[PDB]
Amino acid sequence: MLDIKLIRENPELVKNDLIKRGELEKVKWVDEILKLDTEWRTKLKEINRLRHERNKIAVEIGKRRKKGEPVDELLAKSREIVKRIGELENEVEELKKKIDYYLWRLPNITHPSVPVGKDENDNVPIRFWGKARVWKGHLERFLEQSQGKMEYEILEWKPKLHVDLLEILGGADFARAAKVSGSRFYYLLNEIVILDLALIRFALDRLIEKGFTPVIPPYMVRRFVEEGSTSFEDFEDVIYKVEDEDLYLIPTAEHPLAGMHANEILDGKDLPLLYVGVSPCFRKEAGTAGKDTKGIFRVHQFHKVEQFVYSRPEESWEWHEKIIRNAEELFQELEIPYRVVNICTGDLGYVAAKKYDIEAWMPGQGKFREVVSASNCTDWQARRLNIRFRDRTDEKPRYVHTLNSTAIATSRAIVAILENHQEEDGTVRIPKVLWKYTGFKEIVPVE
Amino acid sequence: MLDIKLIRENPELVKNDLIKRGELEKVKWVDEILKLDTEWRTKLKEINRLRHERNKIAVEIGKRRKKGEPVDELLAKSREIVKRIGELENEVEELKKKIDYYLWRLPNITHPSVPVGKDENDNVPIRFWGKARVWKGHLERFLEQSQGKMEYEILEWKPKLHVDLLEILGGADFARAAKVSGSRFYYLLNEIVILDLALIRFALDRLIEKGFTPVIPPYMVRRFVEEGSTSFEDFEDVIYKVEDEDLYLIPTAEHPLAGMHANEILDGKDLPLLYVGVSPCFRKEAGTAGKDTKGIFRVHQFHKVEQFVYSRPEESWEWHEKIIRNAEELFQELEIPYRVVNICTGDLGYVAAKKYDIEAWMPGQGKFREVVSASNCTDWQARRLNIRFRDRTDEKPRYVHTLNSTAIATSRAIVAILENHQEEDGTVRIPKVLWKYTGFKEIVPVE
Ligand SMILES: Nc1ncnc2c1ncn2[C@@H]1O[C@H](COP(=O)(O)O)[C@@H](O)[C@H]1O
Ligand SMILES: Nc1ncnc2c1ncn2[C@@H]1O[C@H](COP(=O)(O)O)[C@@H](O)[C@H]1O
Repeated sequence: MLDIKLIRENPELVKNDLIKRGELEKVKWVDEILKLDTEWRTKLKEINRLRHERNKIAVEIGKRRKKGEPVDELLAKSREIVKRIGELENEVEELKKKIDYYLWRLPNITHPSVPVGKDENDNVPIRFWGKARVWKGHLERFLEQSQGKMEYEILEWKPKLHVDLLEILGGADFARAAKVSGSRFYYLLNEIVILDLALIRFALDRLIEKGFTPVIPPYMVRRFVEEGSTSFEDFEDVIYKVEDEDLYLIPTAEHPLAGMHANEILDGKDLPLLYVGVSPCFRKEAGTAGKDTKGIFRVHQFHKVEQFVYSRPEESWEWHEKIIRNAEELFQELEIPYRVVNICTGDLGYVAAKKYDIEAWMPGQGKFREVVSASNCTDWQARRLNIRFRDRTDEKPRYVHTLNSTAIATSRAIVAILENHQEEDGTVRIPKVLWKYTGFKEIVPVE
Repeated sequence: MLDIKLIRENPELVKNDLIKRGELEKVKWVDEILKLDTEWRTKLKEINRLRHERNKIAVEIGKRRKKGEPVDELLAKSREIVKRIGELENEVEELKKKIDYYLWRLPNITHPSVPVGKDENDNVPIRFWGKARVWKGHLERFLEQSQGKMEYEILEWKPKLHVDLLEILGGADFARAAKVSGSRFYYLLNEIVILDLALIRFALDRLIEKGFTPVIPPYMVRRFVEEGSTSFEDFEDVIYKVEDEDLYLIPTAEHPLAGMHANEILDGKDLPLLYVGVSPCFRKEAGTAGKDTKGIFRVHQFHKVEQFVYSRPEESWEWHEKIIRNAEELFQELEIPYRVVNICTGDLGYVAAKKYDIEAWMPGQGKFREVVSASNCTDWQARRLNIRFRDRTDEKPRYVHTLNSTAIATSRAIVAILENHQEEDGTVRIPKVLWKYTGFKEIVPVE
C-alpha cells in the first residue's frame, strides 16, 4: 500500500514510476486519488464548520430562554445540522474506501538504483562468481550472458538436463505423480530426498549462525496476510484457496513470517528482527501449463528456507545487501557458478522497491536461471499489515521496513547441483559442504 | 471396498463382522446388495438371451424373403427386442450404481484377533516398555493404564505439560499463529525447529537402513486417491479440498503412497514394495474446535515420516508385525516409555483389518497417548485403487495387500520428548541417538 502523503506530495514522482513499471493504465489513478482526497478534506472541514454551528445555535436557544425564547426555529435548524453532519461523515467514510482501494492496488515506488526496462531481458547483471562448465555448443550464448566477465571451461561431451539426470539417477517419478495429482507435481526418491532435506538443514544452520531465529510457520493462513503480503493479482495466478474456509496455502514462508507481527508496534530496541523460515510452498503457476524444462524447476510444490527481516527504514538497504550475500555464500559453498542480477522496473513486481536475483549457470540448459531472490519491500507490507515500531514510548509509531530473500529453495538448488556437478556417465558429485548432511559423496546411476 | 464375490459366497461372514463392528445399520446392506446383485445378474443374462434371439430372428426374417415373407410380424418382434435390451441395459447400470454405492461404504473385514469394544476404552494393551516417570497425583491412572506391568518411579514434583515447556523453552508461538491462521496452528521456533527436522531425518535413516526406499510425494492429490485410501466419511471430517480444483491436501504420506501404484499390475517378483514417505499433513479435525491438549498434539498441520508396504497376501501379516516393531524400535532409542495396544472394533476404523498403536506415557498429562499407529489393510485399498500383481504373465492378477504405519510423527514425538525428558527446572535433555542430528544435547529455559 502506498502512503497517501507521498501521493499528495509528489504525484509526478508516482506517475513516472508507474510508467517505468509499465502500469500505464494506472497513472490516471494518481489524479483520481488526489481529487478524492481533496473532496474528503472539504467535507471534513464542513463537518467542523457544522459542529461549531451546532454550538452557536446552542448558546443561542439558551440566551433566548431568559427572553421571549421563540427558539422553535433554532431547534429545527439544529435537527438538520446533526442530519447533515451524519450524511457528511458517512460520505467521508465512502470517500476513504475509494482512496484506499487504489492505494492497495499501487506498486511500491522503485529505488533510483533500479535499471529501467520492459522485462527479464532488461535485468542488469551486476556480478558474477565461479567457473562455469560450458558445452561447445553454448559458447556464444554463455559469453553474451556472462558479458565475458565470468571464468569458464569448455566441455567435450554434451551435459544433460536435470530431468534426464533424475531419471538415470533413479531420483524421481513424474508419471505416477501426474496420475495421482496432475502435471507439474512429482514424487522425489532415494538420494534426492536426502539431498532435499540436506539442503534445508545446510541453509538453516548458516542463517542461524548469522543470528536468524529459525521458525516453522503455518502452511495455511488467513486471507488478510496474503493480501497484506503481495498484490491482489496473486490470488488468481499463484495462491490456492481451500474450500469453505478463510485459509490459503502459503506460496512462501515469507507471507506467514510477515503476518507473524501484523497489527503490532515493535520496540526499536529489538530491531532488526531476524527470521529464517522453512516451509513447503504452493503455487498455481497459472500463467503456464507447460513452458519448457519439464522436471522440478517450475512445479506446484517445493521446499524453501526463507530469510525475512524487519528493520528500521534507515537500515533496510544495508540489510537488502546483507541477505542477498547470505544467499550468495550458500551457492558458493555449494560450488554453483552464477551471476547476481538487478531486476529492472518492468520485471520488478508490486511489492519490491528494488530486487536482486541469483541466477545459476545451468550447464545442461546452456543458460542462467533464477535460483534465489532478495527484495527490499521498504514499508509496503508494513503499511498493509500495520507493522509499526517506536523507540520512545511517547512518540508517534512509524512503519518498519520488511525484507525477504531465498536462502535455498531445494527444487532449483537441486537442479543446479545436478546440472553443475554431473560427470559424463550421469554420476553427480555432491558438493563437499553437504557431506555432513547427506552421508554419500555422490549419486551414481542405477542399472 | 469389499469384494462382491465375498458377499455372495459368504454373506453371514460379513454380517457377523459388521455386527461385531457394531455397524448394526449396515448389516441390512448385505441382503440388499445380494437382492440387487441377483437382479443385476439376471437382467445381464436376459440381455444376452435377447441379443442372440435378435440374430436368430434377423437371419429368419431374411429367410422368409425368398418365401411368403409374412415378416410384418417378426419385424414387430425385432423392435420389441431392441426396446427391451435398451430398457434392461439401463436397469443394469442403475443397479451397478446402487450396489457399488454400498460396496464402497462397507468396512474391511477384521482379523479374528481384533477385540470387540465400543471405543478406545476397550482397546487392549498387549505389551509395555520402558520405565515411566509418574507424578504422585497420577499414580492411580498410571497403574490403571499400565496394569502394573511396567517399571516406574514416582516424582514428588509435578512434571509440566508440553505446551508450557514449549513456552519456557522458547520453541513456539501460539498466539500469533491464531492471529495469522486461526486456532490449532502454530509457529515452531529455535531448537524445536531443529528437533523437528532431526526427528524426520532420524526416522528416514532407520527406515532406509531397513531397505525402504525414501520418498517425498505430492502434498495435494486428486479425489480418487483419497476415496481409494479411506472411507468417504473422511472428506467431511478430515480432508481439506482446494477451491476450484480436483485437488486435496493430504492428511498423510500414506495416501499418495497408496495412489502411487493405482491401476497397475506389479510384478510379484518385486513384492514387497517398501516405501518410507515424508511430508506435512493436514487435518480438519472437525469433531473438535477445542477439546483439551492445546499445544501441537492435535493440530491442523504436522510433519510425519510414514512406512508403506505393498505386499503379497500371504506376507501381509508378517509385515504388520515388522512395521509396528520398526516404530517401537525408534521410540525405544528415543527413550520414551510406552505401551502398544491392539485396537478394538469400535476404535478400529474402516480401512484396517487389524491395528496396533503405540501410546507414549506422557508424564505431564498423566496418561498414555497415541504417538504412532500401524495397520494391515489387506485388500481394501487394493480393490479401490485397482492394485494387483502376478508372478507369471499367464495367471490372473490378484490384489495385493497394503499396510501403513507411523515411523515418527514429529508433533507427538516432540511432546513425548518434552514431557518424558524434562527436569525440575524445565530444561529438556535430548536423547543421545539424536545428538548427531541436533548438535545440541539439551534445551534450557529462557528469560
Ligand atoms: N514454481 C516454482 N517451482 C520451483 N521453485 C520455485 C517456483 N517458484 C519459485 N521458486 C523458487 O523460489 C524462489 C523465490 O521465488 P519468489 O517467491 O517468486 O521470489 C525462486 O527463485 C525459486 O528458487
Ligand atoms: N491432528 C493431529 N495433530 C498432530 N498429530 C497428529 C494428528 N493426527 C494424527 N497425528 C499423528 O499421526 C499419527 C498417525 O495418525 P493416523 O494418520 O490418524 O493413523 C498419530 O498417532 C499421531 O502421532
